[PDB]
Parts: sequence; structure tokens; C-alpha cells
Amino acid sequence: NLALNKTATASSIEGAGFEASRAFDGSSTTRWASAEGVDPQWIYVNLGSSQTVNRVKLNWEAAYASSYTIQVSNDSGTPTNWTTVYTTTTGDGGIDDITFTARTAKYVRVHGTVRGTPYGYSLWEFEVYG
Repeated sequence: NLALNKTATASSIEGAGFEASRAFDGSSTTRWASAEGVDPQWIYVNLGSSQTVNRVKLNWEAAYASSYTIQVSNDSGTPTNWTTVYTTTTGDGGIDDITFTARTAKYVRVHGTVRGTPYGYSLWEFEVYG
């Protein structure tokens, strides 16, 4: 869990800094919220180092998401090729749990185009480990 606190970049935001600062921060005080606008929408984290990923935890408040994918890019070595870990289009089952192969990359990115509501994004807790 190296990118489980660092700074992340989100295409859309609910306000001024709601990108992913308090999203992967695991801050129980405040939750991560995003405002709808331009789609599709995606969010990735920044670290600068090469880390592996396979398990990802995602929660929803009220505006649960419909479809979503988990990809990763390793620009630290080859800023061109893209590697994925898991892909889903259902996003249904209360808690969002993603468990697949352990891909190696620099930063992780989350794709999202299909939503289960007009609301941008709603996250209460985010867990990401190597």
C-alpha cells in the first residue's frame, strides 16, 4: 500500500480538491465525492515508483457505480504500453471487491463510464495494497 495516501488525479471533482485526496487517504472523517459533468470519467494515483497491484477495495455511498475497470501504466520504464488487472461492467453487490492477477506498474488508474445514478462519484472508503 504505497499509493494508499499519496496524491491522485481525477478528471472530475465535487469541489476544489475532492479529486482523490481524501479518497485513498482512508480518512474516516471525510469521504470522497465527485460531481458529474464530462464522461467517461477516470481516476489514477501518483507515486513515481514501480509497484504491483491485484486486490482493490471500493465502497459506495448512495450513487453506486455501474461499470468500471482497473488498469495500470508503467511510464517509469515504458511510457506507452498499458497493463490491466481486472475489468467489470456490472458493479453490483454492495461492496466493490476486485481480486485478480498481480500486474506490475508505476501508477494505477480506474475507468468509469457507466454509473447507477446522475451523481458523479461517491466513495466512503478506499483500500489499495501492493
